[PDB]
Amino acid sequence: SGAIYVGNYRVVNRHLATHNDWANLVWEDSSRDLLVSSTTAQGCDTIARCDCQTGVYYCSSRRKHYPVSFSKPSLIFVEASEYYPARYQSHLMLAVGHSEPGDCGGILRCQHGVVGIVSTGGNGLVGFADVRDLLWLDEE
Ligand SMILES: CC(=O)N1c2ccccc2C[C@@H]1C(=O)N1CCC[C@H](C(N)=O)C1
Ligand SMILES: [Zn+2]
Repeated sequence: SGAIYVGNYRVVNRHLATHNDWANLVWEDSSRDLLVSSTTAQGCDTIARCDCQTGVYYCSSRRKHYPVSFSKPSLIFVEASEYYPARYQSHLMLAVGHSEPGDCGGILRCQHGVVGIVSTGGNGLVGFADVRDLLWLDEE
């Protein structure tokens, strides 16, 4: 579990969004596993606007932050789960690292701010949903 809090927006994994997130929906994309809802209180996270390929992510199943190298956001096949059928997820970045069910939502950060959140895992790989292209998160 986990979310990004920037301005009056809350960014969560779409498959973990609550019924209340849907009532307060701003934008969602099933193909990216992302959902953004509106908030009343202003948040303090800064979104990275860069092409960094190295950063640090939080792994809740280890209670540890790990430094990683990660691939550029791309269209990657994700096996069927209880949340989605087998499909290509877009804007996904992979790193060699640990992730297990329950780790989604952990933040991936570089020197510029938040890059994305954990969205996939298994087989010694961890996948992050990129948020750096969502320029509108920085306004209104
Ligand atoms: C590490 C982790 O999150 N997982 C994992 C790991 C090891 C074995 C199985 C899993 C399931 C789960 C995972 O990858 N997803 C289930 C939730 C939705 C995700 C998506 N973006 O489509 C896919
Ligand atoms: Zn960066």
